[PDB]
Amino acid sequence: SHMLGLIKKNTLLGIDISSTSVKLLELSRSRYKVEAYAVEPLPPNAVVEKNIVELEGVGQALSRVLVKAKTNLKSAVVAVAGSAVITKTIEMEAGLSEDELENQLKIEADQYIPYPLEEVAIDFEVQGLSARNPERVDVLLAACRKENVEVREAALALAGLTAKVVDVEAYALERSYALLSSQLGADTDQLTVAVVDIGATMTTLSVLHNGRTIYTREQLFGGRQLTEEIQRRYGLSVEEAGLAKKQGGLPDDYDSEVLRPFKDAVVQQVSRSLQFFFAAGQFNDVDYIVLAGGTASIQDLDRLIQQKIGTPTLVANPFADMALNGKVNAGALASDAPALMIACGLALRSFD
Amino acid sequence: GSHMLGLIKKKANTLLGIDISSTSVKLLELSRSGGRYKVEAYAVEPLPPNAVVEKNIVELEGVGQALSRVLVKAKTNLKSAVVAVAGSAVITKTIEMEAGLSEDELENQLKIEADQYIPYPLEEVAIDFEVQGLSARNPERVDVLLAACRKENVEVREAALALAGLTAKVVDVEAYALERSYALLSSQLGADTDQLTVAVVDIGATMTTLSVLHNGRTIYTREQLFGGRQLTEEIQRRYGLSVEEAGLAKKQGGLPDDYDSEVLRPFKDAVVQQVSRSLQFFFAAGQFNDVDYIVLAGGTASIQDLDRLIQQKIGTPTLVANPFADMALNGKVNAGALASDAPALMIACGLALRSFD
Ligand SMILES: Nc1ncnc2c1ncn2[C@@H]1O[C@H](COP(=O)(O)OP(=O)(O)NP(=O)(O)O)[C@@H](O)[C@H]1O
Ligand SMILES: Nc1ncnc2c1ncn2[C@@H]1O[C@H](COP(=O)(O)OP(=O)(O)NP(=O)(O)O)[C@@H](O)[C@H]1O
Ligand SMILES: [Mg+2]
Ligand SMILES: [Mg+2]
Repeated sequence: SHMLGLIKKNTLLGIDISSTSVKLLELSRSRYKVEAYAVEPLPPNAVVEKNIVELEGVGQALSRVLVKAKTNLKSAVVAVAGSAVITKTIEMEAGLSEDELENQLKIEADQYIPYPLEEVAIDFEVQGLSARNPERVDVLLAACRKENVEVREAALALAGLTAKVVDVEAYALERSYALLSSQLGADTDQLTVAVVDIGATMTTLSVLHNGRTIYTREQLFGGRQLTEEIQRRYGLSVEEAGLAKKQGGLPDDYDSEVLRPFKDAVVQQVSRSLQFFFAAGQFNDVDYIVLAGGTASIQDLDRLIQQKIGTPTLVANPFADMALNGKVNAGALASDAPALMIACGLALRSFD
Repeated sequence: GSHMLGLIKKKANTLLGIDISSTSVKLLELSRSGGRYKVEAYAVEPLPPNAVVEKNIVELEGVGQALSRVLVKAKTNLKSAVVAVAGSAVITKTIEMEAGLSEDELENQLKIEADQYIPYPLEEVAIDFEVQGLSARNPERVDVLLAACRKENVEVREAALALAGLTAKVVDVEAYALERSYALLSSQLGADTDQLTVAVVDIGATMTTLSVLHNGRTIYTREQLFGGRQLTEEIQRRYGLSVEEAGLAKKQGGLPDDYDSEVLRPFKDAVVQQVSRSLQFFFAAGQFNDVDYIVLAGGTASIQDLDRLIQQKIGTPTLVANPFADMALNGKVNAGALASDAPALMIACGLALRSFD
């Protein structure tokens, strides 16, 4: 049987399918090491909200991120939104094997989960015997619609990839966030930290106390508001405008007429997100603010946010202590670091 | 399977590192938070004599209780553990098999055809394998790495763990565990473990093991019936002490003055002579003509200023193994006792380090 470990000699790809891009990350373990990484832009309306709509379009883009990454791995960990997952702890009969529970859960899930039985993808974990009654066990349940799973399974299939693990995004963030312990000066158990993930069309506040998420809020603020003022003012395309953010080269009036106002729009948004959280719970302050997402790469945006809020702020970098494959561009990776938090957390799932 | 789902927050649970040897049983529990490790629990429970002869468990009930007793001394709630068999118990061989066969299909055939590729009889073999890839000689066949041992070596350790309420999730090999713990010595060695070529000398009670480690991998292994019991036996005889008495005075001291010149010094030289021959055996065997470092392991490596002697007499930089140098410690863990037992826990640590690789 599989008690044997006579041979010392598995890693999975971290694939984050977003609305504007597909991100791939490969990790190894000894100390961690980045074997490969790539980001491939998506066609518009290919992924609306957190749902894949144009099936074949995502597949092609998924196929293109593989060649750009240039890897031989073919299994991957993908993530669904936490909004699609229902988590609850129920009581079931004791003395049942995991196979028996799984079967009964295929039969009787509709009673515990709001989704219609046909459409339920359920996951469970026996916590242990109920303290009250030795006849019953406490069973943790996490379920989502099979639609969320199958569409990602099919989308990965178009690139010859297989979904080894269907993870949840909030959990993957926690895993990669734990790698930030070095940069904060204490292990994350000590701290309550507000992670601000500033994407292209969405900004997310995630408060993590001792490593576990207590708060999540989302707003329609993002980096696309920055691009579209670049497109508009300078007559550049979506592709051209995006590079000008990284590469620069925009005329002198860029800072004062476009970038500085957007920074203020970021600061005001981060400020508003934090105020929503304070008035919604027991917490009166946060220890740190961690900027994540592509828009977090804006020069000295961390310093400005630190000023206007008064809370310690840093740009997320899960690859700070990691080693790098020679074929991985160290400069490119550093600039895309705060956008790879989710992709990093999915890749960290491989070692469990 | 149908569960391709990772919707529930995995525990990512660790395992106990249990090193069952001929004279003692050692336990170690590890965790990690940042880049720094932490010793959650550890205890050592001595074994009855003739309970484990050579690398074989002989008294099943006797081993289990000492195993069960260590748990309590360590005071841990973990019930799953990693145990290790000796590399001398493992046959390693690379064979060619039909291509296009699944992992499941190959294992089924390997259970029947085990006898053909392995020295052991069909009924008494525990076989492990890994597909490497297409064979170079013939692209129609695949290379499969085999590692196998006698089923008895595994089963008695599983049953012995069961009697203490423990489960052997992983049956490891002692040499691999040594490699994992040896990596932690990067700080003390003044160089990365990936670069250096190091001869690790594990001086036990009844067994001495030489392991040459180049870039992290084992290339050489030689064993001798030389050990620290030779020192303990001389203490028993000359001063009328018991095995327990002799062992305690070995560490704590307080014996009469003639002990150094007539007992301790001759044994020290006997240690140096032993290490000398092993390295000479190794240089006159393989391609290597010299090594960068010598790492002393086993409780006998705790002998005061023994490290300098071996270092001076051989002419190679030498260090006493301590895998808990950079590690953090649980409050319930004796920081002083661990230090004195540090070099003896190389194998037990590597068994616990199995979870973090
Ligand atoms: N160096 C940079 N400076 C400023 N902005 C950048 C930089 N690099 C990337 N961006 C912006 O970062 C955004 C992409 O962030 P990313 O986190 O990948 O979004 P997303 O989470 O994939 N999409 P969504 O969450 O659906 O809105 C793009 O709009 C870019 O404009
Ligand atoms: N302070 C000390 N100084 C010198 N020797 C010591 C000291 N403390 C313990 N020892 C001895 O170091 C020896 C090493 O023990 P250890 O290597 O754990 O035994 P073992 O390897 O389990 N048995 P074997 O399989 O025969 O090697 C023990 O026999 C102790 O007698
Ligand atoms: Mg995002
Ligand atoms: Mg030993």
